[PDB]
Amino acid sequence: SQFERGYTSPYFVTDPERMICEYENCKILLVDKKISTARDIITILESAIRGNYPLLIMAEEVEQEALATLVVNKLRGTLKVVAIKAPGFGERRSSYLEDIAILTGGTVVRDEMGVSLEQATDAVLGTAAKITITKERTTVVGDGSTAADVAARVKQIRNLQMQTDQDYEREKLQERIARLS
Repeated sequence: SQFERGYTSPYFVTDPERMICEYENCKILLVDKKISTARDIITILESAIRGNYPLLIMAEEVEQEALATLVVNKLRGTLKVVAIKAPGFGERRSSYLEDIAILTGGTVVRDEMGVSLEQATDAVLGTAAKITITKERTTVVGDGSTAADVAARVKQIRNLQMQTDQDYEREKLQERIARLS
């Protein structure tokens, strides 16, 4: 699972010489809307701190206010956190976030559909064996806990492949299968 979104602040790096952020046994917050302030996700941040978990946040955007709070807490050593923009745009962005939720055992937090952001708990968090974030790219390695779910999602993407005969879209779908494989 690799795609072309990088860290939203260079202060999130863990290796300043290489300019990369690397964490193991990392919690994953997937949000299909924007995060405007840290108040929006304070319950989630508290949970990550209570469990001493690194946290990767993927959102439509993490706005300036929230980003500044995350950076100050990271610099102080309070929070091991990194934020990226969710990959893609529109419906594709939503599809990719759901792929990553399935890989990591997380739950996409949506606008209106399901639990809202301010009332989301740590139950929505996915978990990854390893994440590596560079200036331009994100890699998520799953921890193998969702093998059946990922298998089913791959078959589902193949059925979507059968429901389109536009080659370009068949190809984007095959790339999603590769990223889940």
